[PDB]
Amino acid sequence: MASEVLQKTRKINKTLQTSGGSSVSFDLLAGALGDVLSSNVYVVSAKGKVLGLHLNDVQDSSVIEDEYTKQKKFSDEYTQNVLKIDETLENLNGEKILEIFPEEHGRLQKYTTVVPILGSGQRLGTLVLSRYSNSFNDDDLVIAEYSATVVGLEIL
Amino acid sequence: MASEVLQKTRKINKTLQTSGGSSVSFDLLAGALGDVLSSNVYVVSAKGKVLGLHLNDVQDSSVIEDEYTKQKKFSDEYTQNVLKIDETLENLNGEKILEIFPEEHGRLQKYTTVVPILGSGQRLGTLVLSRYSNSFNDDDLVIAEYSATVVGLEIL
Amino acid sequence: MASEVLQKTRKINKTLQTSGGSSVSFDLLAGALGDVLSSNVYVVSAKGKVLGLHLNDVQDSSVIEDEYTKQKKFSDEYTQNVLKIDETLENLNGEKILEIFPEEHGRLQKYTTVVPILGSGQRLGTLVLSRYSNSFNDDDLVIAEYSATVVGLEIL
Amino acid sequence: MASEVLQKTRKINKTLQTSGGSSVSFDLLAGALGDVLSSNVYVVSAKGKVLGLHLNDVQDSSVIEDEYTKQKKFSDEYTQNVLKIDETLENLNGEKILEIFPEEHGRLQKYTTVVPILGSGQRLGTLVLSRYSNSFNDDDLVIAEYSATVVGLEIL
Amino acid sequence: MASEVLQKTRKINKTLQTSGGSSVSFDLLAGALGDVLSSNVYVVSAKGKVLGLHLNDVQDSSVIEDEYTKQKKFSDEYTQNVLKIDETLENLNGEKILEIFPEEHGRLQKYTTVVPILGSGQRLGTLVLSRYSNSFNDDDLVIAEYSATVVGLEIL
Amino acid sequence: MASEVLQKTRKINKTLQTSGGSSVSFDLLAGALGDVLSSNVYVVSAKGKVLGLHLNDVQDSSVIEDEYTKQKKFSDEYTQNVLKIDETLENLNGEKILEIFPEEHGRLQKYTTVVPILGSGQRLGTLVLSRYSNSFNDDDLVIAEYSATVVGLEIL
Ligand SMILES: CC[C@H](C)[C@H](N)C(=O)O
Ligand SMILES: CC[C@H](C)[C@H](N)C(=O)O
Ligand SMILES: CC[C@H](C)[C@H](N)C(=O)O
Ligand SMILES: CC[C@H](C)[C@H](N)C(=O)O
Ligand SMILES: CC[C@H](C)[C@H](N)C(=O)O
Ligand SMILES: CC[C@H](C)[C@H](N)C(=O)O
Repeated sequence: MASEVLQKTRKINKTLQTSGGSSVSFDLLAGALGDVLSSNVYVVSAKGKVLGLHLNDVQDSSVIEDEYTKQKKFSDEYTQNVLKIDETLENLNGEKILEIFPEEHGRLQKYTTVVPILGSGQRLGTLVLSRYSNSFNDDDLVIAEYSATVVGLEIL
Repeated sequence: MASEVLQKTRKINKTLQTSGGSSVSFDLLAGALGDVLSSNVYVVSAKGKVLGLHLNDVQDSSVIEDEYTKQKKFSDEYTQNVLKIDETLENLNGEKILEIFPEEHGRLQKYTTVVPILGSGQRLGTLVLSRYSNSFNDDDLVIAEYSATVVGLEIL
Repeated sequence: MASEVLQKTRKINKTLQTSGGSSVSFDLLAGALGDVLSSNVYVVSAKGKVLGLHLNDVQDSSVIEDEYTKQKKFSDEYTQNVLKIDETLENLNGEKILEIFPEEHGRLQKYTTVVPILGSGQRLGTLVLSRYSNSFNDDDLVIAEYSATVVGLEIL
Repeated sequence: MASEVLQKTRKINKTLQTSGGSSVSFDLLAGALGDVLSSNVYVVSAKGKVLGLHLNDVQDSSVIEDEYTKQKKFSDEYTQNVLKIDETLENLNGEKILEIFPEEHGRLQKYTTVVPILGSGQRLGTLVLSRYSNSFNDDDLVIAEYSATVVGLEIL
Repeated sequence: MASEVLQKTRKINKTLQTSGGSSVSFDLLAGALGDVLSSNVYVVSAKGKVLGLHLNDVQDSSVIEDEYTKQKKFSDEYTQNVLKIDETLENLNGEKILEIFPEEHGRLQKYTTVVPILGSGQRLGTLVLSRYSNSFNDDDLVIAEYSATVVGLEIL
Repeated sequence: MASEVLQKTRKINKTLQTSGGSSVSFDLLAGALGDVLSSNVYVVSAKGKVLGLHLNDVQDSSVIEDEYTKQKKFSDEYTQNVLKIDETLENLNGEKILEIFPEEHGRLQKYTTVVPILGSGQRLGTLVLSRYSNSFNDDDLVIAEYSATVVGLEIL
């Protein structure tokens, strides 16, 4: 059996070899968006990694922690489904939400907008915004779309 | 009075011009370290921002949220105090803790280690580790000092 | 006296040793702004360098050529005056224009908006937009200010 | 219909999602070469975009502005034709020119040199030099080829 | 025939076009490792380039020079064989060395450790450590593995 | 006293915290230059470190290994003295060599050229080229100077 200090080194190095210990985080942008829009905000990489998060409604989170790697992500199905949206999809509600996010069966009154994140004309991730009561308008789409473009510039 | 959309744009742009809306996070590394050392782990930039966090003992957290900017940080006092430590300070306990972390009245019954984070021989931050019951030993310090070294490689 | 090839090599290398002989250009963004706002657009570094330019009204250009590099720039007075402006100045018209841009003598019926370009809370340049006939509104400011912010992210 | 502000935002974002709205200008280098060679100098990406320009003879420019982006470029013909040259071609004069540059109809007395720009063993671009009266010699080629090689270094 | 200056310019440029005339080196890390492990240390890219080297025992080096690129490297068979090793291989000694390194016939008394270098869960290279007399222990492995991991962070 | 594993980790980390363990080598450019010019070539940072080396005449190397690190450098006297040269110094020979390189007493028949390496208006290092029998001519200087400028661009 490897010595304890070598086993622990190996666990740290697996974490490193996977990620660089270091992740880019758009939590500050997601929070500002969340505040202005009173919304759950997810900044999701194309591979499904949650790079930024703000929860207005903590009970409604679709974030899952990878049991093995501890990395915050969307499910495999959620990850794939958002990539099928190639232009902004606004005000998804109520049963139509299940076409894209099948596990939303208590949350179908919500308005959800999905914004592709593109950098150098490539699909790099997705911005997901969702709230109760009030549909998003075009002013909200301005903010959402330029924020997504900014993420794209920072991940590119 | 500015239109609602211009007011919200200006909020987003304050977040962006400040941070971008981006940050480097060391939560995965802090989690692995916290796991293998059974410790509270804080990766704290030179200016006090908490870039990586793991809480083994959640009630003992010394993180505060900035009112105005929203960021996780140490207090000015804590921020300045950890910069006075220029080499690894291991197993700070019980009343000596108060020199560095004065708000520790109830937890002088812990072992706390402070490790400078250096990159290109410049002080970029500080790694703080704290736990109950067992003092840190030299194997623990190997893990902690190489981890701090890695953080410094990734901020630099 | 050095051979002609060596003299010419030396001149080229002076250019390379200074700059590379490379700069960053925002002409693509300045063109897109200029199109959507029907304006003359200048992206000006803090030191006075015109990094992006679009002319809707070619006759009204304030661009001058640096004697010793042919680099496009603002005059020293224009350069220093725009740095004194620390927030968006919208719809500068007609004679107040002269407080900032003193050589605007047959162009005072123009509307000019001046947007600081900030990155990481630092002043890195300025965006200047000018057009005839129609004042800028708050929607125009949204576009101007988020474009200025993007420049700040790309220079930073 | 999307609101005006949203449509303009979307135009700005297409520019950014594309290019960012940023380029890298070899105008400085082109100018230095243009000066020492008394030449029109074109630094042209593999895809035809004019990244640097100096005009000793302004009437003779082959630059066109893209109808949409307004980006300076060579025609599709000129762009594809320069990629047919895999080694330096010096002193193209006046009937061999029609094979590569067909719309040089009155400029057949000119001496034109085409130098591939190579970097990390890929063809990244082409440097085009042209002047009247004086053929280019091997000293000129030294200057031109190292300059092309440095562009190759700075795109790569 | 090209003038001599041109021909020599073209040789230099072929090196600059290829590599720049630059590599990333890990000699300083290899030297620190070789000192605290009294070992020959090889930092080897997956393609076989020797990026870092320290020789405690100069006569035993396996480094060869590529005739064309000039780069230090391992032989094709050494290169391919270390890539088959997917976990740390500790204390290769005796005849078994020959399964991995077939040219070690005068040197079978040595102990060799082979550590994969991984970066973002991809195989980027290999760390090779070798010495006489003393087997490597677990503390040696800690140092070797975290050093390998840091190479991976720096090549990634 | 700290455990052996901790003391060795601390040595490794001093190397890392310092440089990364990483550095940039100009060995490939130095080899290309020492081949075209049949010369010893040293690419030397402003602080004296040998970044690139080629030896046509191995016995005449002025490289020393740092007593502690073993890092390759010039002596402090050589390091100081090259920075007193602000323009190319060509064909330093025979007793004058000693004003700059005082330890050259068996090597006074050589021709040595010293080229400042400049990048973004700063003195970054020095290129030193040395050979028996033939003085350097202006063509040699072209190659040296442009190669120095390229090192400048790559360190900068
Ligand atoms: C990603 C699906 C939705 C938006 C999420 N469950 C929420 O309501 O926040
Ligand atoms: C930062 C001071 C100490 C470490 C902290 N309160 C803890 O026990 O986690
Ligand atoms: C810089 C001053 C103004 C904006 C400029 N002359 C123009 O009208 O385009
Ligand atoms: C690109 C073709 C030639 C070179 C160009 N029209 C010139 O004379 O400048
Ligand atoms: C790569 C094989 C071994 C390790 C090498 N010959 C040495 O003894 O250093
Ligand atoms: C740096 C001094 C001289 C150049 C060196 N000893 C050589 O002959 O290579």
